[PDB]
Amino acid sequence: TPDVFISYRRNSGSQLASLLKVHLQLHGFSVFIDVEKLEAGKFEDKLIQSVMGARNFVLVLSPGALDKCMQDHDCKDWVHKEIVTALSCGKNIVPIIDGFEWPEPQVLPEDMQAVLTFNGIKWSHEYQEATIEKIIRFLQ
Amino acid sequence: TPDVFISYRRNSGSQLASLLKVHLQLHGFSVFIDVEKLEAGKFEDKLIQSVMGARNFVLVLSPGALDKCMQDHDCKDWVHKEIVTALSCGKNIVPIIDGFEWPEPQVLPEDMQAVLTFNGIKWSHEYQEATIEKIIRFLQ
Ligand SMILES: C[C@@H](c1cc[n+]([C@@H]2O[C@H](COP(=O)(O)OP(=O)(O)OC[C@H]3O[C@@H](n4cnc5c(N)ncnc54)[C@H](O)[C@@H]3O)[C@@H](O)[C@H]2O)cc1)N(C)C(=O)N[C@@H]1COCC1(F)F
Ligand SMILES: C[C@@H](c1cc[n+]([C@@H]2O[C@H](COP(=O)(O)OP(=O)(O)OC[C@H]3O[C@@H](n4cnc5c(N)ncnc54)[C@H](O)[C@@H]3O)[C@@H](O)[C@H]2O)cc1)N(C)C(=O)N[C@@H]1COCC1(F)F
Repeated sequence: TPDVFISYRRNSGSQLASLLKVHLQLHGFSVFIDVEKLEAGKFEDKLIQSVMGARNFVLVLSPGALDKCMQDHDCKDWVHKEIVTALSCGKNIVPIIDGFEWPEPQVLPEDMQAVLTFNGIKWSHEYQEATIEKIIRFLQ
Repeated sequence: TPDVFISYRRNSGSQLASLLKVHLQLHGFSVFIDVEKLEAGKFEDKLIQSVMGARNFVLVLSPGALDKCMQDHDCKDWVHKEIVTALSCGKNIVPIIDGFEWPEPQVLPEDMQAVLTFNGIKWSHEYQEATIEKIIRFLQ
C-alpha cells in the first residue's frame, strides 16, 4: 500500500508528476501514480481506493490544473474526485505549485474549496534538489 | 566532461529535460543540463563548449520546440545555436519526440535542417522505463 498518491492533470503536469515519482522513490517512499500502479479492473474503484490508502496526497498544480474541476458539480472530473477523496479522508495534502495561478475559492466546487487552505510548495526549476528536500519534509 | 548534453525549450520541455537528466544519471552518464552545470562566466562560450564536450546531444522536441528557430538566421536562438554546434561537430544527435510535429525542412534555417535526418525516440508516458532503456541504447 503506497505512502504517496500523486494526482495530476495529464495535459499539463504529466512530466512533473513522473519527475516527482522518481525522486520520491529514490528517497524511499512508495508512490502511486496511475501509469505505474493503476492495473486491472474497474478503475473508478481502484483509483478511489488508492487515494484512501495513501498517507500523503501530492497534488501537482500545473497551469490550469483545476480548470476542469470548475462547475463539475456532478463530480465527474478525475482530479476533482481525487481531491474530494483526499479531503474527505483527512490526508496530508501537499500541493506542488508549477506556474499555477491561485483562483478565487468561489470558482471551485464547495466540496474541494478547502484544498487551497493547505500550504503549497513552489516547484523551482533552478533549485530542484532543494525543492525535493522540502517536499520530503512535508511528507509523513 | 559530461557525456550527454540536453538541449531543450524551457517553456515546454523543462520537466521532460529534467526527467531525462535524472534517469541518465541513474544509469551512469555524466549529463550537462543548464540549470545544474552552467556556472560562472560568459554563458555563450560556456554553452557552446559544453555541446562540444559531450559525445551525445539529446534534443527534447516538445511541441513547438523549433518554432523560435524559424527565420532565426542571425542565429540568436539558443536551441538553434546548440543544434548547429552539435551538427557541426558531428555529434551523436538523439531527438526525443514529445508531441512534436515534424516541420517541412524549408521552414528551418539551412544550417540546422539536417537535424530532421536523425532517428528520433518517441517519449511514452505509459512506458517510460522502456523509453529510457531505448535512449540508453542510442547513447555512446
Ligand atoms: C480513465 C483514465 C484515467 C483518468 C484519470 N486518472 C487520474 O486522474 C488524473 C488525470 O485526469 P486527467 O488529466 O483529467 O485525465 P483525463 O482527461 O480524464 O484522461 C482521460 C483519458 O484516459 C484514457 N482512457 C479513458 N478511458 C479509459 C479506459 N477505460 N482505459 C484506459 N484508458 C482510458 C483516454 O485517453 C482518455 O482521453 C490523475 O491524477 C490520474 O490519477 C486516471 C486514469 N484511465 C483509466 C487511464 O488513463 N488508464 C491508463 C491505463 O493504465 C494506466 C493509465 F492510467 F495510464
Ligand atoms: C541566457 C540563458 C540561457 C538561455 C538558453 N540556454 C540554452 O538554450 C535552451 C533554452 O532555450 P530557451 O527556452 O529559448 O531559453 P530562453 O527563453 O532564451 O531563456 C532566456 C531566459 O534566461 C534568463 N536569462 C537571460 N539572461 C540571463 C543571464 N545573463 N543570466 C541568467 N539568466 C538569464 C531570463 O529569465 C530569460 O527569460 C537550453 O537547451 C539551454 O541549454 C541556456 C541559458 N541563461 C544564461 C540562463 O538561463 N542562465 C541560468 C543561470 O544558470 C542556470 C541557467 F542556465 F538556467
